[PDB]
Amino acid sequence: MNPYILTPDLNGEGLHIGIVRARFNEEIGQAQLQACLEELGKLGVDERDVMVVSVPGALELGVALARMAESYEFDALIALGAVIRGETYHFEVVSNESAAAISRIALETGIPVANGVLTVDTDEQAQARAAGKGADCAQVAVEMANLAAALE
Amino acid sequence: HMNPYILTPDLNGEGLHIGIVRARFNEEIGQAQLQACLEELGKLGVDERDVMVVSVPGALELGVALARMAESYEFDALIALGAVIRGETYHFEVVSNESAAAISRIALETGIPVANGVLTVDTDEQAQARAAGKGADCAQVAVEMANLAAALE
Amino acid sequence: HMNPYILTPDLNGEGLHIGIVRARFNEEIGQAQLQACLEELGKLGVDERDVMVVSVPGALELGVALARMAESYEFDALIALGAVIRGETYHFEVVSNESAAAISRIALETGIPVANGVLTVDTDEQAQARAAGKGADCAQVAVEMANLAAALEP
Amino acid sequence: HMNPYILTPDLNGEGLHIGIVRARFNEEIGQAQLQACLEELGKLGVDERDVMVVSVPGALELGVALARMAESYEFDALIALGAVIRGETYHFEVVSNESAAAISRIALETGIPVANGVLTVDTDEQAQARAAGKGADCAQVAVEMANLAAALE
Amino acid sequence: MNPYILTPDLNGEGLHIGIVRARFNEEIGQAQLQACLEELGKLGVDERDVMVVSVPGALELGVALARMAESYEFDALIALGAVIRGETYHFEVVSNESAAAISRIALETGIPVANGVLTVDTDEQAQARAAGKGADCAQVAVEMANLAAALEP
Amino acid sequence: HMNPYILTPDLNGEGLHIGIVRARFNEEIGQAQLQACLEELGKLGVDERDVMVVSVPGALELGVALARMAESYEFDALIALGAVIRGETYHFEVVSNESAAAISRIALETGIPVANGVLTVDTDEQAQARAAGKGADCAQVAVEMANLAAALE
Amino acid sequence: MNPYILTPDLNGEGLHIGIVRARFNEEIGQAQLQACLEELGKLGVDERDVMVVSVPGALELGVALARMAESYEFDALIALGAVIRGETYHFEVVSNESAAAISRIALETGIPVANGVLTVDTDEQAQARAAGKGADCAQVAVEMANLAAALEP
Amino acid sequence: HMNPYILTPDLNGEGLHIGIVRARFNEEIGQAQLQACLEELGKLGVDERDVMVVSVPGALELGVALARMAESYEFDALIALGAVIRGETYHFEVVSNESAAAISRIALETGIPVANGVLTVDTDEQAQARAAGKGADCAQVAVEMANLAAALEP
Amino acid sequence: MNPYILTPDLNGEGLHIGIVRARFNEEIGQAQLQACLEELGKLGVDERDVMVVSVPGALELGVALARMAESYEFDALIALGAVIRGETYHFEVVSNESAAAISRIALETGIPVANGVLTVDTDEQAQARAAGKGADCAQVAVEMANLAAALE
Amino acid sequence: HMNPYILTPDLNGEGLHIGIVRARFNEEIGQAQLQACLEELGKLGVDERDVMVVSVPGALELGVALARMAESYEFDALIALGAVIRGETYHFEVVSNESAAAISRIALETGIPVANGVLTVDTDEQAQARAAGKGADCAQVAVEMANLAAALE
Ligand SMILES: O=Nc1c(NC[C@H](O)[C@H](O)[C@H](O)CO)[nH]c(=O)[nH]c1=O
Ligand SMILES: O=Nc1c(NC[C@H](O)[C@H](O)[C@H](O)CO)[nH]c(=O)[nH]c1=O
Ligand SMILES: O=Nc1c(NC[C@H](O)[C@H](O)[C@H](O)CO)[nH]c(=O)[nH]c1=O
Ligand SMILES: O=Nc1c(NC[C@H](O)[C@H](O)[C@H](O)CO)[nH]c(=O)[nH]c1=O
Ligand SMILES: O=Nc1c(NC[C@H](O)[C@H](O)[C@H](O)CO)[nH]c(=O)[nH]c1=O
Ligand SMILES: O=Nc1c(NC[C@H](O)[C@H](O)[C@H](O)CO)[nH]c(=O)[nH]c1=O
Ligand SMILES: O=Nc1c(NC[C@H](O)[C@H](O)[C@H](O)CO)[nH]c(=O)[nH]c1=O
Ligand SMILES: O=Nc1c(NC[C@H](O)[C@H](O)[C@H](O)CO)[nH]c(=O)[nH]c1=O
Ligand SMILES: O=Nc1c(NC[C@H](O)[C@H](O)[C@H](O)CO)[nH]c(=O)[nH]c1=O
Ligand SMILES: O=Nc1c(NC[C@H](O)[C@H](O)[C@H](O)CO)[nH]c(=O)[nH]c1=O
Ligand SMILES: [Cl-]
Ligand SMILES: [Cl-]
Ligand SMILES: [Cl-]
Ligand SMILES: [Cl-]
Ligand SMILES: [Cl-]
Ligand SMILES: [Cl-]
Ligand SMILES: [Cl-]
Ligand SMILES: [Cl-]
Ligand SMILES: [Cl-]
Ligand SMILES: [Cl-]
Ligand SMILES: [Cl-]
Ligand SMILES: [Cl-]
Ligand SMILES: [Cl-]
Ligand SMILES: [Cl-]
Ligand SMILES: [Cl-]
Ligand SMILES: [Cl-]
Ligand SMILES: [Cl-]
Ligand SMILES: [Cl-]
Ligand SMILES: [Cl-]
Ligand SMILES: [Cl-]
Ligand SMILES: [Cl-]
Ligand SMILES: [Cl-]
Ligand SMILES: [Cl-]
Ligand SMILES: [Cl-]
Ligand SMILES: [Cl-]
Ligand SMILES: [Cl-]
Ligand SMILES: [Cl-]
Ligand SMILES: [Cl-]
Ligand SMILES: [Cl-]
Ligand SMILES: [Cl-]
Ligand SMILES: [Cl-]
Ligand SMILES: [Cl-]
Ligand SMILES: [Cl-]
Ligand SMILES: [Cl-]
Ligand SMILES: [Cl-]
Ligand SMILES: [Cl-]
Repeated sequence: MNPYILTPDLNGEGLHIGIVRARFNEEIGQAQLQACLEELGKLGVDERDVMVVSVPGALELGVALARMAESYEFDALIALGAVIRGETYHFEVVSNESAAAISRIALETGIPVANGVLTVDTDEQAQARAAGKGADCAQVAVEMANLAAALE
Repeated sequence: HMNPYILTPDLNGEGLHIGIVRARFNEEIGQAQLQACLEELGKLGVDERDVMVVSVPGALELGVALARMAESYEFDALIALGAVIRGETYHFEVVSNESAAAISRIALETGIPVANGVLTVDTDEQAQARAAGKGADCAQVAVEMANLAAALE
Repeated sequence: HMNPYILTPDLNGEGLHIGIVRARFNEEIGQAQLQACLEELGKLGVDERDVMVVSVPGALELGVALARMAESYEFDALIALGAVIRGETYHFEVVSNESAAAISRIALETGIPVANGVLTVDTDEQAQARAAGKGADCAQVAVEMANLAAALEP
Repeated sequence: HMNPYILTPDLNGEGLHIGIVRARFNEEIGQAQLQACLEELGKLGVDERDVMVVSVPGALELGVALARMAESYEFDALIALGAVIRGETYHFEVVSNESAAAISRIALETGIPVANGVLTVDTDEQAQARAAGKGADCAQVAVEMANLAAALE
Repeated sequence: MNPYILTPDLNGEGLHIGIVRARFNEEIGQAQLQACLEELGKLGVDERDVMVVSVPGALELGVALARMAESYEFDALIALGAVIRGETYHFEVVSNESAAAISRIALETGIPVANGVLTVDTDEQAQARAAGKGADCAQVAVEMANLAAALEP
Repeated sequence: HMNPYILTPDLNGEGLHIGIVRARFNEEIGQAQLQACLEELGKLGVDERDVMVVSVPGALELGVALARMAESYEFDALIALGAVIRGETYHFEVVSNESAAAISRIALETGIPVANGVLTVDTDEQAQARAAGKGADCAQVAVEMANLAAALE
Repeated sequence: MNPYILTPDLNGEGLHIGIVRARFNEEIGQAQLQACLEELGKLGVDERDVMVVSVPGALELGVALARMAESYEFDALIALGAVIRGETYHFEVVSNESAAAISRIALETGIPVANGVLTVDTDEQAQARAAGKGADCAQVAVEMANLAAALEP
Repeated sequence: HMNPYILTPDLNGEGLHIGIVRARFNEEIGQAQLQACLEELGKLGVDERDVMVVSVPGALELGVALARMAESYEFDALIALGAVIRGETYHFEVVSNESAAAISRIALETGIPVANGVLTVDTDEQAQARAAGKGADCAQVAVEMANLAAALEP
Repeated sequence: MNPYILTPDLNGEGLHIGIVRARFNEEIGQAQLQACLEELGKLGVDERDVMVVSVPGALELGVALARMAESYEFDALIALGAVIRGETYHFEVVSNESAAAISRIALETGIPVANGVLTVDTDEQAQARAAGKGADCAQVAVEMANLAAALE
Repeated sequence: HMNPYILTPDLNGEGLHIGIVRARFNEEIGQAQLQACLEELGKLGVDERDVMVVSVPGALELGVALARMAESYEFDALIALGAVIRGETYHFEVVSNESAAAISRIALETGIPVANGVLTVDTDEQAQARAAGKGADCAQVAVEMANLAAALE
């Protein structure tokens, strides 16, 4: 059985990307954004075609991402930030709701939203993953933007 | 090097209209949160004539109250205050989960940012230690996100 | 000094119409909750001719019953009663989670406040210790939130 | 004392139309549930010519099947049967959670009561001990909630 | 009691199937896809009626499956991939959200979506389940496509 | 192939001296265990005049009583009976852990085998289902290990 | 089968009891001690044969009980106090170590030690159990002192 | 560069005397473990005339049996076999913890190495997947540690 | 019923106290020791009668405390330090074993050992508790030293 | 101000004799630990002619080996190296707990300090990240505690 397999497309030329960065544990999101923007340029995304906004924390990602997607000016969005466990169930609540809103936005608007929100126990874990997750989200935004076009 | 447009955060509260719903379970906690919240709003330049404060019995009632205030579209941003403090039963998880989920749902479905200032902690001492800080935080979240929602409309 | 408008809570039940859905699983518990609830509503000034009480097998059936009562808009506020008591399986988590989630959803989507009086406890004794208190609590939540919904309605 | 109107439960199945979706994973369990369920329905007065039974591979497929049967509005109430038995992985939580959540969502959005008869247990023995009881329970739930939904319309 | 029992139908002739393969832990999804396609052919599905696309990870399944389903080019969909626990709560988040989106799409569009995303602690667990889960999802997609047809007015 | 000496288990109770300490917390359970235990001992050939039965308030008191009976060396093997049923607190873990650990320590330090028949369950129903079986099991364990300890001396 | 059954003996006349009361959450241990002493008197224990000492917390019970037991001035000992969960794993550590030491002392010295240390999540749980646990420990100390005598050559 | 004395592992079983205690709960598992164990010992050069095998009802009885065999000092090393498979209760934790603790204690207090081949798993399939491997592993542990105890004995 | 109740005695005059401080998360044990020594002086303990030693981490407390107790030069010992959860089960192992050894030493030698080893999830929790636990352990060492005398 | 005698840590390894037992399960990990450990010992001044290194199959075998080396009293301090990496079963807890407990018991009962360098981690990546550091740490622990044991003898 040899069906049609759509080959992934990582060509960023012409894409419009939005990025919302939660600033809680700011050093983490900044490292993610530096890696993220850098990778987007590598993929061919124009610097003039990227908007970056920031919010206080991960629970504010939903409302900001929702607007940018509902504008339909963007082929794909990226959510950045870090939830680091402290002393309370607040970690579970934030991790759960921020990810759930990122899922909901992509389903209801058709705009892919790369989920680059870390959910980790320690500062060191977030530092170890920051740059990697940032560049990954750049590749997710580009690829899924192109995949959404093929399916419209 | 990549130099895109970065929208600078705007913490100017002049002219903003804020609604606040305070869950009263563990009342000393929410009262401290509201005292810190109102004070910080003033520091940010929000007029006291432009702030409405209502209260509900507990965190599970935040959803229905916040839903009305948002759907009226009289408010640029909302704030939820309160404290879920673990006792002896899975009720702690249920309340923490559902109140936070409704705060999330309201912001997404109406476009009105809702700062989530409901604590979810194991002990009274944890709630006391975080009350004032979380109140002031919610002041800066409401103001900042109110401006961001306008800038993206 | 910042002094905003503070809407004062209103616990006057005169004229309110309240619906109550009582899950019958662990029936002794819900019956005790309902006895405390009705008594407190009367104390708050709710007319007994303005209270409707229905019952369902268990907490997972509360969603559909409450959903109908709210969508009729005959009620100013609703109350959910019952008890999920942990046994031997993850069924406890499932029931606790889903019944509370439906109570939340109904209030959000219809604007009708729904007091959540469904206990989620490990033992019969915990449910007995909490039954009457939670019942009266739900009475005060229904009255207060019914009035708050009025104050915020166009 | 306070004496309001108490709607007494009605377990008369005469004339009701019932749909049943049986998940077949751990087939011995769902089959045993269905035997108890159909028997109880008959005892309650439900006509066999007014009952439809379909089956799906597992509990995660219950949502889509139940969604159609409810949206057809040929049925006064539906019943979901099956068993999620913990193995070695978080897959147990995933299936338990989603199947139950979908059963909830269908009942809320269509008004058709859906009895949740999907067991969520750690061992085969737990499922066997609960099969027949849960089947008959779901029969009584479908009838009662079908009549209650009628009384509120 | 002998009611109407709709018999399962595993005839894939004429069915149109979409497959979204998450590539995180790529060896797993590849083994799932080989097993899946092989089983579909065994059931009589034409290769000219199957589309396969891939996404980086399980959190991208939602948006991809959503478009394919809303196009109504497909009688049923299949999600493949593997979430393997590492060091952080990210495992729970991904397992939870990917499964919830697969559930949501099937409910809101009526298109069955076979959930073939593994949620396991170790690579060895994923390797042991890969092929089996791929073929299972083939049988689920075919069966549910036929069940959806039987229930479409 | 490799064929070593395999000591075959010996379940002949003739002539053995058995001690039994019955914890009385959740008395219905331990009483039911003891009825099954004494019966099985008789079936195995143990003389009733060679069995001693004592009882203590709860599982945490088993250690000191069993310690004396073993240190007297009047008994070839001992049996501990009782039931720890989870309630509302970490007390369940504490009792389960210490009673079992003491049963282990006594057998190691004195050489007298101690059958552990203390259930550690979440619910009364679990204890009831396991009572008789665990009683007879402990009877077979006492006899077998008594004979094995003799064979090694 | 009718074996020799040593009947429990709750006659406290002539028994010598030592009591070590941990003072952390002092209200709890005080209520336990009032209930405990009252019950001992009811059982016939002379007040001139009871010694009560106190330590700061449950981790100091071990060394105090150890000395009193090794003196062999006491027929049985009683440990009172309460570990109430706060914000950290310290709760498990204290509950675990205090109970393990109470177990170890009784095994190594032969002196029964009633474990009356509560291990609970909340102050309310400790208050609800305090008096009951105090009286229970009285009955355990008396009964086990008599049982130890019956088993002493 | 630091080069100390490294004692090389010694897997020669010639002349060793091995004892094996097999818990029979979930009997198919322990039987499979023992088949793999005996086979590997033979491969390592252990004489079958120098191996003793006894069995106990369950893992909680391993302590007392192993204790006697070690205290006799007829054995250079011992092996514990069996499987604790989680069911419905905390009994799984208790048995897993106590059987391993006794295996540790016996080796520490007597100097006789005791290979721990008691599985502690959630499902029958996990135990089947691990049975033979763990059996052969325990054979190599018994031989190797028997020789290491000799190299460190006065 | 009015039995003999031994009244607690917090008079430190003449007592000999040993202190073993685990240095992992050093700032914590130092704050504990500053509060601890200060309280001992308040209770009447001679500065010339206190020995303070330190070990790398909490798992080394057992062997050091064991020697000092087996010398029988000390009326009571104090263990200080902090186990702060990171990313692994190492937290449970260290918390469990360090506390278990502190219990074992006191039982087998008769020398009370105040357990001042924190077992917490975050640096902030340890900072909040350091001084309190230090002074508490001083009062535990004094009181239990005096209690051991009455029972010899 | 209180100025007592503070014994200064002594990290001078000249003349010390160290034994090392390396568990070989996940061999790459223990090998890296030993490479870092030996190097740091040299930095501290320990003669290579005064170090013995042996290896065992896994962490559960560390106890019996370490016990001999300590009881010979040829060594001023010991070091245990290895890695317990969680897989699919409660075996991870058992091994982590028992090996650490034996390392503790040996040091207490023989007086020979034993640095515990056995990792207990969820993933291979965690073990790799900590190997070299933990090896060097154990070098400084062995040296420092060897000197402390002498100073207190
Ligand atoms: O608390 N920890 C975190 C956090 N809290 C703030 C939260 O997102 C929100 O801003 C407030 O609740 C106000 O709405 N936000 C994060 O992004 N990461 C964390 O680790
Ligand atoms: O119970 N604990 C809490 C709580 N329970 C009440 C609940 O929110 C609701 O008011 C009732 O169930 C009635 O609907 N509400 C809180 O805000 N914090 C708590 O800590
Ligand atoms: O099982 N325990 C409980 C329970 N089970 C039944 C469930 O709510 C429902 O009736 C069935 O799933 C049928 O749909 N219902 C409760 O209210 N409390 C419990 O403690
Ligand atoms: O795995 N265990 C179970 C299960 N898995 C299959 C799942 O429901 C679904 O059919 C597949 O993911 C395909 O979409 N389904 C059950 O009903 N019970 C179980 O115990
Ligand atoms: O990290 N582990 C996994 C994972 N992470 C990536 C995630 O799904 C998503 O693609 C990114 O967050 C970008 O949005 N995705 C998986 O499918 N399986 C895993 O095991
Ligand atoms: O509490 N639950 C239980 C229990 N508590 C009492 C305990 O064993 C002891 O008797 C007291 O602490 C007095 O020393 N004892 C049991 O055998 N089973 C239980 O389920
Ligand atoms: O912290 N909580 C508790 C506690 N801490 C003190 C501890 O027992 C000990 O006295 C000190 O660590 C000094 O050695 N002691 C208790 O009896 N109950 C608690 O609930
Ligand atoms: O129950 N499960 C198991 C078990 N129970 C019996 C126990 O070891 C002992 O025989 C009795 O307590 C009698 O003393 N024994 C095992 O080896 N594996 C199990 O999985
Ligand atoms: O790792 N975390 C901690 C820790 N690790 C080191 C350990 O005590 C010991 O020194 C080594 O295992 C070497 O023997 N020690 C602490 O006192 N607190 C911690 O939080
Ligand atoms: O299984 N995982 C591990 C392990 N198992 C083997 C065990 O220590 C012992 O050798 C056998 O049970 C035989 O006695 N040993 C380790 O050092 N690390 C692991 O991660
Ligand atoms: Cl790619
Ligand atoms: Cl926090
Ligand atoms: Cl990484
Ligand atoms: Cl800012
Ligand atoms: Cl509570
Ligand atoms: Cl809304
Ligand atoms: Cl939206
Ligand atoms: Cl803080
Ligand atoms: Cl009020
Ligand atoms: Cl159950
Ligand atoms: Cl209460
Ligand atoms: Cl009925
Ligand atoms: Cl599984
Ligand atoms: Cl929704
Ligand atoms: Cl609805
Ligand atoms: Cl049952
Ligand atoms: Cl089939
Ligand atoms: Cl729907
Ligand atoms: Cl047999
Ligand atoms: Cl309890
Ligand atoms: Cl011991
Ligand atoms: Cl021994
Ligand atoms: Cl059973
Ligand atoms: Cl009695
Ligand atoms: Cl003993
Ligand atoms: Cl080898
Ligand atoms: Cl079980
Ligand atoms: Cl394997
Ligand atoms: Cl005091
Ligand atoms: Cl760590
Ligand atoms: Cl504090
Ligand atoms: Cl140093
Ligand atoms: Cl494993
Ligand atoms: Cl030893
Ligand atoms: Cl010692
Ligand atoms: Cl690190």
